[PDB]
Amino acid sequence: KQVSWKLVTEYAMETKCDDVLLLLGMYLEFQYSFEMCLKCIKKEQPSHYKYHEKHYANAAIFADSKNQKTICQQAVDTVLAKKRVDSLQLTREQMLTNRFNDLLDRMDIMFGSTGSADIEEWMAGVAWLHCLLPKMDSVVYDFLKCMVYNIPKKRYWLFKGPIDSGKTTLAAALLELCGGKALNVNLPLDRLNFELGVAIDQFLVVFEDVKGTGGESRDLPSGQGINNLDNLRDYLDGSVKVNLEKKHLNKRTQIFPPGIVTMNEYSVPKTLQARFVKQIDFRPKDYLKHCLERSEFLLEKRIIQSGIALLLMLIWYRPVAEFAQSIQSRIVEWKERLDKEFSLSVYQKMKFNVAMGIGVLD
Amino acid sequence: KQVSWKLVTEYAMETKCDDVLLLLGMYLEFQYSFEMCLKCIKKEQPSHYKYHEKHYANAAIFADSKNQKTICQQAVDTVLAKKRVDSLQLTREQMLTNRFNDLLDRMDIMFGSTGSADIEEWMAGVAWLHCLLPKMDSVVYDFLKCMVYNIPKKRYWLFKGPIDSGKTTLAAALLELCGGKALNVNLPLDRLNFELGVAIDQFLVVFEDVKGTGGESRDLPSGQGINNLDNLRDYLDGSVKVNLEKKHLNKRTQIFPPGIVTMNEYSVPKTLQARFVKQIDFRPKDYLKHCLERSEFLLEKRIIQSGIALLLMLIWYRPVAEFAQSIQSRIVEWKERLDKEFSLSVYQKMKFNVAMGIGVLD
Amino acid sequence: KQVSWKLVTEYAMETKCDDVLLLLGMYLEFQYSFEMCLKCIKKEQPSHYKYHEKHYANAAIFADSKNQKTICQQAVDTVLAKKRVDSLQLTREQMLTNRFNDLLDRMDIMFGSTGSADIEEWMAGVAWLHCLLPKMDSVVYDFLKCMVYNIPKKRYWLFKGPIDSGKTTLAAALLELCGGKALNVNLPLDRLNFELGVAIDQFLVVFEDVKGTGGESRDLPSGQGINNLDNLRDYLDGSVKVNLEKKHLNKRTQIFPPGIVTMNEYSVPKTLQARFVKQIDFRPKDYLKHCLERSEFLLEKRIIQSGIALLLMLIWYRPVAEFAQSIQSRIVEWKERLDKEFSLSVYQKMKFNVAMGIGVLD
Amino acid sequence: KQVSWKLVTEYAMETKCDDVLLLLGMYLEFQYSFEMCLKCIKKEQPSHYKYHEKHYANAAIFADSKNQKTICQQAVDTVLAKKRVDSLQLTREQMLTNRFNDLLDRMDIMFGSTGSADIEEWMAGVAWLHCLLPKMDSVVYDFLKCMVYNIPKKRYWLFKGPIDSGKTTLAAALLELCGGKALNVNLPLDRLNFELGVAIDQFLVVFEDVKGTGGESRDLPSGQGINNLDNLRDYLDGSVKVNLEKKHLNKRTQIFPPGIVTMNEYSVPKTLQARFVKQIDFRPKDYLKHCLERSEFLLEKRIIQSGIALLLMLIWYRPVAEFAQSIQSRIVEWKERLDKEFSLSVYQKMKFNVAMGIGVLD
Amino acid sequence: KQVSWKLVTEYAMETKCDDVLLLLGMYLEFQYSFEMCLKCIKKEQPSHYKYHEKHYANAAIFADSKNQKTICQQAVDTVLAKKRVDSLQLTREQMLTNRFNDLLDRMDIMFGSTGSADIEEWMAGVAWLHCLLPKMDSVVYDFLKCMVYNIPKKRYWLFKGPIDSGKTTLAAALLELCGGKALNVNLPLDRLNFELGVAIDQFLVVFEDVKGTGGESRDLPSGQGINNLDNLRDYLDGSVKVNLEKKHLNKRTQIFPPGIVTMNEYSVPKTLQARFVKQIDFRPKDYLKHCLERSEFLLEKRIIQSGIALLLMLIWYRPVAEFAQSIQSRIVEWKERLDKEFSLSVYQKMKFNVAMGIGVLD
DNA sequence: TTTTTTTT
Ligand SMILES: Nc1ncnc2c1ncn2[C@@H]1O[C@H](COP(=O)(O)OP(=O)(O)OP(=O)(O)O)[C@@H](O)[C@H]1O
Ligand SMILES: Nc1ncnc2c1ncn2[C@@H]1O[C@H](COP(=O)(O)OP(=O)(O)OP(=O)(O)O)[C@@H](O)[C@H]1O
Ligand SMILES: Nc1ncnc2c1ncn2[C@@H]1O[C@H](COP(=O)(O)OP(=O)(O)OP(=O)(O)O)[C@@H](O)[C@H]1O
Ligand SMILES: Nc1ncnc2c1ncn2[C@@H]1O[C@H](COP(=O)(O)OP(=O)(O)OP(=O)(O)O)[C@@H](O)[C@H]1O
Ligand SMILES: Nc1ncnc2c1ncn2[C@@H]1O[C@H](COP(=O)(O)OP(=O)(O)OP(=O)(O)O)[C@@H](O)[C@H]1O
Repeated sequence: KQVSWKLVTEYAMETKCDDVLLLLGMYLEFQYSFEMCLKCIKKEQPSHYKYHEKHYANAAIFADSKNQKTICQQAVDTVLAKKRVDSLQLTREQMLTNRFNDLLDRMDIMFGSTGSADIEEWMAGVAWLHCLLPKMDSVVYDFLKCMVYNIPKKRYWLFKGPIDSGKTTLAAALLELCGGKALNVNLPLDRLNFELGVAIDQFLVVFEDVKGTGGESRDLPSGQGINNLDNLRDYLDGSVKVNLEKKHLNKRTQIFPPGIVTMNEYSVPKTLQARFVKQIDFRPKDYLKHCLERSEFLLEKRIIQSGIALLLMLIWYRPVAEFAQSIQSRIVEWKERLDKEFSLSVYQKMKFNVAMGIGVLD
Repeated sequence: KQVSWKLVTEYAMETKCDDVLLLLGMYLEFQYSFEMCLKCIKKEQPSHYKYHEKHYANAAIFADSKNQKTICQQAVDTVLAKKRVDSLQLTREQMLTNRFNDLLDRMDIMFGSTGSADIEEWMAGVAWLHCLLPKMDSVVYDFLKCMVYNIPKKRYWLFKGPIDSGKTTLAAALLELCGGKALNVNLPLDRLNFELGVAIDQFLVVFEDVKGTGGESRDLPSGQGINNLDNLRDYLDGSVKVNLEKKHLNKRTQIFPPGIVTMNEYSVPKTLQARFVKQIDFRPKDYLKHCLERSEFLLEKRIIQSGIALLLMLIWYRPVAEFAQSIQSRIVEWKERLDKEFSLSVYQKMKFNVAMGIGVLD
Repeated sequence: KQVSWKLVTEYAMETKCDDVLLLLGMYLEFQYSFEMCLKCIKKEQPSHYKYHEKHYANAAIFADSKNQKTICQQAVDTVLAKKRVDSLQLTREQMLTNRFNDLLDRMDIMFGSTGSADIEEWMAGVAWLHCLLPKMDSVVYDFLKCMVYNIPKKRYWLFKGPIDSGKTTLAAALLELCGGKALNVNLPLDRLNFELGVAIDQFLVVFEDVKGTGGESRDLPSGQGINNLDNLRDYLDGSVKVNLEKKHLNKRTQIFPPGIVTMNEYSVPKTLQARFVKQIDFRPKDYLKHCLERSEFLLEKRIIQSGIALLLMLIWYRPVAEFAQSIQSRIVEWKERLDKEFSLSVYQKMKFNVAMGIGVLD
Repeated sequence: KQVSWKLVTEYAMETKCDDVLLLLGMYLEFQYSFEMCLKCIKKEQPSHYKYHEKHYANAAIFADSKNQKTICQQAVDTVLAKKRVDSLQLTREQMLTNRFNDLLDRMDIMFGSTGSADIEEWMAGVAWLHCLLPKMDSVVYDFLKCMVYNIPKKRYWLFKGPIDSGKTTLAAALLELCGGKALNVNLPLDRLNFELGVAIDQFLVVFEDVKGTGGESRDLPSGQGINNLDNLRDYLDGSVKVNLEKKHLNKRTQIFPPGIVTMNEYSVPKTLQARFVKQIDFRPKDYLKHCLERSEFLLEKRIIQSGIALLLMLIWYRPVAEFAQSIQSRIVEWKERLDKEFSLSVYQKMKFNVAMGIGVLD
Repeated sequence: KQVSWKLVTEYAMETKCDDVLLLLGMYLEFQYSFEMCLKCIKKEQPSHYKYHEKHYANAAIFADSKNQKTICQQAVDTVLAKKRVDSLQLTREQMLTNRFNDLLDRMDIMFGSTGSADIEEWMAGVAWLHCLLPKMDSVVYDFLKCMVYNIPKKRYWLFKGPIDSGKTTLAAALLELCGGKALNVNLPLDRLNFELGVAIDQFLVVFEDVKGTGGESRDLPSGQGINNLDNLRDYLDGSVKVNLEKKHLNKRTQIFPPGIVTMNEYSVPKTLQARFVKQIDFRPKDYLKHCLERSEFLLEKRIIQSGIALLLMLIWYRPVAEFAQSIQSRIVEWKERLDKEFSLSVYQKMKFNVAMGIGVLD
């Protein structure tokens, strides 16, 4: 009798494993009897204990195969092919739908029976989120939908604001919920051609603060950014496809993704200003600085800039109807838990602790 | 009959051998009758003499095969696969506990009946090391915990200061203890691709005497070191995953390992300086040299570079409860052996001899 | 009937051959009847005529095979594996002891019945080198010890002197004796990657006339030498492992071997001066030149730059007890043969002639 | 029935062919019925017409093979393997002897009945060459001895003179005589890596028209050559092996060949001047020009470039004793043939014509 | 039943195809029923309709093969092998004779019954070209012989004159007639290396439009080319071999091919002037311009660009004895066609019209 | 796939 290549391929699909070594390693673990399997008994890892008993007979024969890496290479191809199909076929909303469902799986397990971070800390995370600026959940929801629609011109917001104003901290966090990258335009125009290639295939993008050419009138350093960006008419508009470039590599073309421009409190051409839907001046805030100094568990469990923290803020504020239609069930199922475990008073109290800069958990 | 690839792969696992040439050479030694094997008789290498009798029959049949490198390739991939599975599943504490078991097994041999090392010399090494900086064991205990907790923007400590001030000496001992990697960045910005590629699946990394720009007024030549350092601060923050390269293999994404950086008293952008929890500056002391000059077996046997010396130091200084739980059995067993073999007065004799700059053994 | 891959592998072990083309070429020669083999009758190459009769029967079947390069590849891998195993398990003293046995075997051939070398001419070379510096044989013993002990950051010797000072000549003989490699560093800082990759598993290295800067004041055209080397301080220090690269191969990690650097009298950053444990200064001396002019067979046979000549010097000058215990047997036979073949008065007649700058022989 | 790979290997060996495509295309020609082969019947190519009839039957079966390029690859390997065996085992004298045997075979064809060459035209070339420098044939003999002996730091000859003075003409003939390669060092310092790679296994090399810097007073266009070349001083000296590189290939290690440097009349750094064992001035002369204008069949047939011309000069001038012992038999036969063809008066008449600047013939 | 690899190789040989994909695609088309094949019925492409009926049976089995690309590779190799045999063995006269046969085959189609060309319009082309220079037909015949004999120094021709005076038109037709490549030497000196790499194995080269320096007074834009050419003396004189490079390939060594240089009226150094056999002056002539206006089917169909036009000019003007002896039989048949198709009065009326600057046809 | 080319 012989290895079923089919069963190996199922496991790769189910785990969504797409590293051949990782697939090989884990599947070999099943070769011992599941009947006594201590990893199963300890319930350490679902990717093991959910599967061992089913795969056991096949894994034994797999361990005797002389061909093992070849089996795994085909299985990894299957998962990569699946991704490339979906990546071409599906809508931006379907794509965001799936990423929500993915992060809602981390929501599921992180506070599952292992509880390996206390959900309450993430409530305090939500508190130090929603303090930041007016209606912060709605400002998120608005900018999120703006980026899903990817409507031409209506695509770029201007995060003005000085040093440590938090703009980078927030925009970086949002890319967990979506994926993307940040960019540089202060490096001179000969380099810029290659800098632009970093935007390729990004679901979202962001820009570094312009060291704007005029900013040293404000004593804000003047790299090439302002005149560079003011000249890049289409890229912001996303009206048509454009070419993009990388070292040692050929050109490619697509519509240039939507995004964010951050800056310090720079001077700007009215033409470049006309490229933006919004401008906001972020600022450091005197409660918030001391509150973080007093609330550092939010940094320790890596809460603050997690998409999971944005996801909770979103789940807490936003109506079920505002979410991806089928996932709305899962949204109810978490509105259940979050409002079950946490009163509005502790939530309000936590926000009031920020409202006085005292440490959030109290 | 035919080769058991299974028996080959077991040896590769139990040696934890992960080089295909090394494995091939090793296994071919077993083709002779262990009945006369001089290496067995000499008890020359455990990786041989423990296994020769068991594998002899299979090695004879292996010696005739025409597939020999292919057999070894599959066996090596099994070992790499095991590492990759541990890499993602284990806690950083669990990793460290494994690492310590490996070192303890080696010490069991080194000071065993084979006994090629004598612990008095290594204890003199401990004395020299604990003399090198105040409360050395305690500063080590801090670094270990910091490295296990892996707190972002706090993942790195920097050593500054003149040559021959021991920063390398200490880095070497810690790196052996942790099983990290050294890395270089004083290099073409592009070629960092595979260099950082080595950071795949490592607990810890070290960057050596990396070059500032300016300070050549003090005979410190400018170089790409500090450029590449103050660039890549995300790798020092560690809040961010990076995709890492190897030849003829996929790129793989992970959080970059935490680490140590070292320099002489170069220039350093404050933007980079922000990343380091401790930034300690190392400077020479001469009585150490006079001791070394009189104690040169310390350097000749590289004792003061070994992580083994640090582990001996931690056994001597730290409470049993400060160790990870499972090994505390072995900790106690070694504390017995140390405190049995050495009075404190012997350790005093050593340590004042060190401080006095006289030969430690006396 | 079929090819024995085993017999091929033995021949590669026997010859220590490790180029697949050289292996293939030489094994093919055995296809003709050794009974008639003109090369055997000439007794021209030992690696042929020792083996032809044994391998003839298998070579006839190899000559028909369709796999030939594959059979040779496996054999070369077996030899390379043996090197890897030895490199990881021998003491440096055993490695050197093996190297000396190989040279002694060549000497047995050279001065054997085939006797192509004249031991008088070779001993004249010993007199010339023993004259080149004070206490020459003592200096060689010091260097050997230093390379065997391999004390970290006490690992490199610097040779300085004007052109035709003889520093290259001395370095060449030492390099043959220990079997290192020479390397160039007066080079662009990128391709150093594959250049230094040659040092993998080598016992010793030499860097040549390494170009400094500001040298035109002394008519030394400046270059990248000193610039590059004061980067690689760790490679000199040998305090930690480093990663070495080859084409189509992933990096190998190991300590970088000890060695020698040669220098016309450029400037030196003391960051670099710190790492040479010793420097020797060389001077042109015209009477040696007159001797060479009258004694051209020294150069034509390259005698004065062969490690064979250094070995003969050591046999003449050093106690038998200084040699590693096993070869002391062979050493005694060569001491006897030398004392038989030369009176001291003949050697004194030579050293006198060398001092006079007359042709060595009279 | 099946293809004899052995017969293909024989054909490759006998034709000394080492291009897989040329070997393939050649062997395929034999598949047509030998008895009609117009290439045979017109006696156009010895590499065809000697072999077609022998190889015919196997060529027909080879034409049907599904495996054709694999068969050719194996055959080409054995030809390459033989070259490497020879490179490591022949004396430099034997190499030159073999090279001479090959040219002498070509001369048997050129002046055969099938031979198109006019021996009188080729002998006219020798007259022109013997005029180009004093004691021309003695100079050739001295150069040959120098190349055979390959004495370190006494290995390189420098040619200089005005443009149109004869220098590359003479270099070309020596290079065809000995075999070797020309190289251009007036380059950026990076691609020197692959440029110098060409020297692998070569006997001679020639550096072509190395450019100095300054001396544009003498209308000399400046370039990298001299300053660049002075960095490679050890490649000239040849005291020690060096490492050489080809595209997509690992570094080879060997001693860098001896050879010739050509330039117009720049000045030379005496670090490099010291390395030239001999220097030859070339000067324009009117009678050579006027003779050559009236003797253009010399140029039209490339006579004065070609190694056959230098070989003919040596056969005329040098004693039989000076040739390596085995070729003395063929040398004697060629001497008889030449003396039978040309009286001394005819040769002296030619020389007098050249001196008079009339066309060589009369 | 089996695929015949032989029948594929015959098709590849007969089509002279040497792209695997082009070979593959065309063979697959034959799998459909030849008897109704629409492409056959249209007589659309000779590479198809001549062959479909023959290969149909094998194409059907080929369509089921699992080895398809492997079969094609071996076939394409056979075509490439034929080219290298030819390149190394044919005389330059035979090369040209082959090239003419290819053009004559295309003309048989073009002016066939299926032939879409009009022999009258193509003869109008010849009338215009014969007016472009005095003695045009003799000038071509001289150029061809100069290329065939390839006599050193006597190798290169210079085309000179104002912009829009036809020089590149004539170069292009000659380049099509002989086969060859254009090259641009106006580059900086570094990239010239890969540029000249294009010349490998070519028959002719054209140096397009080399820019001088100065003559900006005459509005001529300056550039490197003239200086670069003056630095390539040996490539032009073609007396000795040179090394040539391609991307990702090792160098090859050959005589650099003969060719043409073209320029506007820059000043030419005498060093460069001496390199050229012949200079041809091109001048604008209004009557050609007004003729082209009223005869633009010449331009539209690219008639005056084509080597096919020049071949017709040779056939009309040259005696049959001037052609290579084998093709003289075809030449007579084409002369016979042309004599039947045009009286001299018809042709001379066209020449008169061109001299009037009137449209060619009346 | 890298290496080489590109990049610089
Ligand atoms: N309101 C705030 N007041 C003070 N500190 C803050 C505030 N918000 C965030 N921070 C802290 O400051 C860090 C830096 O913030 P961030 O980089 O996002 O600011 P920035 O405005 O984009 O800065 P810069 O203009 O200097 O690039 C944050 O990661 C957080 O630790
Ligand atoms: N504080 C010290 N006092 C005296 N000797 C020291 C001291 N620290 C190190 N050494 C000696 O200096 C030599 C090198 O030590 P080490 O490489 O660790 O220093 P370093 O400061 O890291 O040097 P570098 O800057 O060259 O890397 C060793 O011989 C070591 O014993
Ligand atoms: N001390 C000496 N006195 C005189 N002649 C010497 C001396 N040493 C070497 N020679 C001569 O100089 C030649 C070259 O010697 P060597 O290459 O070893 O010198 P070097 O100083 O290392 O030179 P370089 O800097 O050119 O590499 C020797 O072959 C010998 O002919
Ligand atoms: N000594 C000479 N006197 C006169 N004419 C010469 C002389 N030597 C060569 N010639 C002519 O000069 C032509 C070019 O010679 P050669 O190819 O050796 O050129 P070069 O300028 O001397 O060398 P290079 O190009 O290497 O600098 C010869 O083909 C011949 O026509
Ligand atoms: N002798 C001529 N007299 C007038 N017009 C001409 C002549 N030769 C060419 N033409 C016109 O010039 C146009 C371009 O010709 P062509 O491209 O050969 O010119 P060129 O001067 O050789 O160009 P370039 O130097 O830019 O490559 C032709 O299409 C035709 O219209």
